[PDB]
Amino acid sequence: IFKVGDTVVYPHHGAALVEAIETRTIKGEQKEYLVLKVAQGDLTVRVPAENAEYVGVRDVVGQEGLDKVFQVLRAPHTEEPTNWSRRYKANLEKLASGDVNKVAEVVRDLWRRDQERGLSAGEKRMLAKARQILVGELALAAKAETILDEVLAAAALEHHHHHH
Amino acid sequence: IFKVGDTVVYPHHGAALVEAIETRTIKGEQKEYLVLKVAQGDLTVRVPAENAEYVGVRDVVGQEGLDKVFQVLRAPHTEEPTNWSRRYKANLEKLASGDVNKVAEVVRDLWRRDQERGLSAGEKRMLAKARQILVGELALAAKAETILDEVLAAAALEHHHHHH
Repeated sequence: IFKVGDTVVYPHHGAALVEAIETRTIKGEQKEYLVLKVAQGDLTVRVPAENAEYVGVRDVVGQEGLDKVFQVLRAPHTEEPTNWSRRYKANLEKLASGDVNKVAEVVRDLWRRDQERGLSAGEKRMLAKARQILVGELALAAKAETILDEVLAAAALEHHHHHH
Repeated sequence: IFKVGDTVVYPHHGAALVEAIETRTIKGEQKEYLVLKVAQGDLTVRVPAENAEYVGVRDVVGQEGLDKVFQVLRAPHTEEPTNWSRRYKANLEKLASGDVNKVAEVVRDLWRRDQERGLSAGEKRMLAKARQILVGELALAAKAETILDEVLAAAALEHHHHHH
């Protein structure tokens, strides 16, 4: 599917914030445009609101929280306990921690182990549990929870290195 | 669907280049990892090659070409002839120009007019034609041509402003 020198379209998911909704009169009707703060924000994106299919994320998480979740999932050099019990215990606490960043460490570590060493039965179940927790915290109050779960999962497998 | 202060996941599509494929021994088998140059590149993304679903784009276009196509589609302040004939003539030449950036001006201008004033019959047909040309130039030699057409179309409607 790939080889050195190939070009591909890479979807750079990150948080965006709706900073303004500008209203215009179009075809007799009132149609909204979003003004999005993107990339912290070095980027402003303006886009028709009916042509916008961006998955929402809860206010309590917010733009910094969301970007923080991505940063955790994509961290390249992690440390996890070598022994199963140690590893399992520390994850179990994280899932109970009430800190969604902690939950994202669990989702990330276990997704990556699944791809490389494979998972034990308990570890498989914990990954599923952690995934539901991650999503339930971010998703707005089902096809969103599914897209969000795929995006976060894709992010878990990507190691991001910044070098400006 | 939206309101000021909302947080959403924004997919920042852009070109990425495969700069290395590193090989590891996993579960007895040989499994590849991609090293992607992203954002020109201030970003390196490393990701398992079996877990990579990035649409390919032809070498003759390349990473700069692809990023150039995006920049054209997302240009915020365009000028297009006010009169139909003037507008139609200049677009017709662009589609014949053999410059894919020219084709992307046509795809962008006409998508945006469709959302705001609506299209004449000839303009509708030209937009369809321009879309097939844009895709055929980028896509590798059908579900890719469809994803690529959606991504480029989504990009046509977004105005991007940079402010670092």
